Amino acid sequence: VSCTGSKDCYAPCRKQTGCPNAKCINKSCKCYGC
Repeated sequence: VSCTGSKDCYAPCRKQTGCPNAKCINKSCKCYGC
């Protein structure tokens, strides 16, 4: 699920669980919360 930035990863982050902040890779997104 290739993303671009944290802000990009915020939408899936949220959708999934709702992490405080997120980390992103141009391969996939990374959540915290979860």
